[PDB]
Amino acid sequence: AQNPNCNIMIFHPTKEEFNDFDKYIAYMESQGAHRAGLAKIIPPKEWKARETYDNISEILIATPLQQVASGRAGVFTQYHKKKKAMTVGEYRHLANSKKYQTPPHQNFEDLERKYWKNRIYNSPIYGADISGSLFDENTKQWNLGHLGTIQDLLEKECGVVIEGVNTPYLYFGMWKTTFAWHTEDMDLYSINYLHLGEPKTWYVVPPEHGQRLERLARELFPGSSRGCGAFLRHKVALISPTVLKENGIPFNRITQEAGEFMVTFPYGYHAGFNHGFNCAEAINFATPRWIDYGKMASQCSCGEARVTFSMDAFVRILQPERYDLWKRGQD
Ligand SMILES: O=C(O)CNC(=O)C(=O)O
Ligand SMILES: [Mg+2]
Ligand code: NI
Ligand SMILES: [Zn+2]
Repeated sequence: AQNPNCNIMIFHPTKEEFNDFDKYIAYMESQGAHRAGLAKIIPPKEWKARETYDNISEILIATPLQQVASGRAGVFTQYHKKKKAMTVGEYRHLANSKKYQTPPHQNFEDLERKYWKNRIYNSPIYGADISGSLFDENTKQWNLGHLGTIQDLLEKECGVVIEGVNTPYLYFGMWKTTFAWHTEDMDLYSINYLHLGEPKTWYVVPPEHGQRLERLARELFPGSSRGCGAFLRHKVALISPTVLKENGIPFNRITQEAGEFMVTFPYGYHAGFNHGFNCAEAINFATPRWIDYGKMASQCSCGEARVTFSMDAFVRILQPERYDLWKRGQD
C-alpha cells in the first residue's frame, strides 16, 4: 500500500506531465497521495496562470463577510456577518491597514502560533465564494475554468444525463481569515490555486480517519450536534492542532504559497487560514473513484447548509433514498 502513514505529498510535474489533468490526478493516486486527504502540486517553471495581476482592482466583492468567533481559542465557531460591497482595490487597502494587517513574525511557525493564540479576538473580513476566474483563456494546462465537468463525469460513469453546471470561485483573504473544518459538497475533490499574495496554511485529516474527527466534533460542539447529524456541513467549526493532538486525531499540516496548487481528495476534512492579503481560485471536480464516495456522503437536511443548484441532481441520482428529506432542507 502506497503512503501508509497518509503524509501530504508534494509533486513537481514536468511541462509534458502537466498536459493531461486527469492522467496526472490518477498518477498522484497511484503513489498514495489521496491517503493524506490533500496534496501540493508545484507547476513546471515554464507555466503561468496569466501574464500579470496588475489589473484586478476593479473586481467587485459584492458581499464581504466578517468572520466573528465564539468559544475558546482552540475550539470555536464563526458566523459570517455581511458587509457592504467593496472592490478588490478597496479590500486590499483594508487588509493592509493597521487594524487588519499581518503582525511582525519570525517564520510560518511563529505566525501559526499567533493565529491559534489570538484569532478569536479579532473579526477579519473575507471575500469568499465569488463566481469567476483569473486564468487567462490562453492558459491550456491546469486552467480551473476548463476542467471536465462533474455532470459529464457522472454521465460518463453512470450513463445518466443531468442538468447543472460547475464553475470556479475566487477568494480574496486577509490575515486570520479562516476556513472551517469541512469536506466538499457530496465529498467531491477540490483544487485550489493561490494566484497572488500571502500564504494559506492547511490542516487535513486522512479520509480513512474522517469519522474520528466527526466524533470529536460532536463532543466539542454538543448543541450543534443535536441540531444536525451532519453539522460540519455548516462550515462553522474550528478545532486547533493542539486540541486535535490532545484527542489523538490523525492530521497533517502544510503551507501553500503563491503559484502553487492544492488538491483535496474525497472525504478529506480540511481547515486553515490566510497569512495576509491573497487571492485564490478553487473548483470542485470528480473522477471515477469519487462515485462511491458520492453515494455515501452525509448530508445536512436541517436547513443550515444551503447549497448550489447543481447538488440537486447528485443527491437525486446517487442518493435517491435521501433525496426527499434533503430537498425539504433546501426548501
Ligand atoms: O481557500 C479557502 O478559503 C477554502 N478552500 C477550500 O476549502 C478548498 O479549496 O477546498
Ligand atoms: Mg479589475
Ligand atoms: Ni474545501
Ligand atoms: Zn444541518
